[PDB]
Amino acid sequence: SKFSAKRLPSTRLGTFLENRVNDFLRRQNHPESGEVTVRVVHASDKTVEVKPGMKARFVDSGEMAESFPYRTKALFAFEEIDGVDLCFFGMHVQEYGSDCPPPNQRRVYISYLDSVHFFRPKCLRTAVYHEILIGYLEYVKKLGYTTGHIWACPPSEGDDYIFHCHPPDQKIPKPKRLQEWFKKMLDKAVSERIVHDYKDIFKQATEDRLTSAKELPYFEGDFWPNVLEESIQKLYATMEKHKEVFFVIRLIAGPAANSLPPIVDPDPLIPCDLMDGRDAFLTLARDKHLEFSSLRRAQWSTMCMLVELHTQS
Ligand SMILES: CC(C)(COP(=O)(O)OP(=O)(O)OC[C@H]1O[C@@H](n2cnc3c(N)ncnc32)[C@H](O)[C@@H]1OP(=O)(O)O)[C@@H](O)C(=O)NCCC(=O)NCCS
Ligand SMILES: CC(=O)Nc1cccs1
Repeated sequence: SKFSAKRLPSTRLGTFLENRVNDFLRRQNHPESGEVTVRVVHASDKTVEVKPGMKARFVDSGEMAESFPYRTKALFAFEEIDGVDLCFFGMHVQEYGSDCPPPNQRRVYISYLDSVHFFRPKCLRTAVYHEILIGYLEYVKKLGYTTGHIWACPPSEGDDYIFHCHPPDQKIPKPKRLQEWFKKMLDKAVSERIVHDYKDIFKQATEDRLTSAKELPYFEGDFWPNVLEESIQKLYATMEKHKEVFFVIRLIAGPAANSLPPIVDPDPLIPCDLMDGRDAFLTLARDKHLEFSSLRRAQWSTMCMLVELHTQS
C-alpha cells in the first residue's frame, strides 16, 4: 500500500517506542510475531482552564494559575499480520512541561488508552502493551518529566474509548483486574529502574502532606476537577474511596528532580484534526462504519484509518 502504517511520518517518540517493542519481539523469537509500527499522529498545544468554583476560590486570590498549558499527543501501534497492517493499540496523552505552572509542572497524564485484541501471537499481547507503556514512561523520564498519572477505569459495557465496535469476545476487564494489570506494568518498570515508585492518589497526597485542593494536579477531563467543583477534608474522603483507580507514578525523585534543565521535545507539532482527542475518530468510524470487531473488519478499518491519516485535509 502506498498508504501503509510504516509510511506515516516518523517521530522520535514513535521510533523510540517501536524500537523497544520490536527488540522485545526479537528476544522472544516467536514465529507468529510481525513487525510493530508506532506512529504519533497528532500533537497540538492546548490549555486546561480552572473551573468556576476553583477559580473563585484560588485563582482570583492569586493562589493558583488560571489555566495550564499542555501538549496533547495521539499515538497508535500497528502489527503487520499477513503483510497487512492491523491497528491494535491507541493512546492519547497530556504532557505538561517545564514552563507549566505548579501543580502541573513536568507531569504526563494518560487521557485514554484502548486496544483491539488481534495481536499475534496472543501469548505476547499483554507483554507488548506493557512494553509500549513502559517505553512511554522511559521516554518522558529521559526528557525530564518527573511524574506520570494513570486513571484505571475500564469502559462501561458498549462504550468504546478509542476504537469503534470491539470484538464481542474481547472481554472487558473488571476494575480489580485492570488495576492489577497496571501494577504488573509498573512493577516491571520499577525493576528496570524507569519508575522510582508509585502510589495511589490518597497515599500520595498523605505522604505529600497536601492540605489544599490547589495542590492537586489539574488535568483536562480528569475526575478530580469535577469533584472539586461539587465540593464547592470531604475531598480526602473521596480520594480514599476512589484511590485504587488513580496511580501517581514517580519517574525522577529527590534532589535530581529540582536541578533539571528545561524540557526540550525534539518532535514538531502535528496538526491532524481527526486525532485531536478521541471523539473525532469515533465519529468518523461510527459514520463510515469502521468497526474493529473481527480480524478482517479491523484490517479493513485500519486501512481506511490509514488512508484518512495520509490524505487529511
Ligand atoms: C487495557 C487493555 C489494553 C488490557 O488488555 P490485555 O493485556 O489483553 O489484558 P486484559 O486484562 O484485558 O485480558 C487478559 C486476559 O484476562 C481476560 N479477561 C479480561 N477481562 C475479563 C473479565 N471481565 N472476566 C474474565 N476474564 C477477563 C481476557 O480474556 C484475557 O484472557 P486471555 O489472555 O487468557 O485470553 C484492554 O483490556 C483494553 O483495551 N481495555 C479497554 C480500554 C481500557 O480499559 N482502558 C483503561 C485505562 S484508560
Ligand atoms: C489529580 C490526579 O493525580 N489525577 C490523576 C489522574 C490519573 C491518575 S492520578
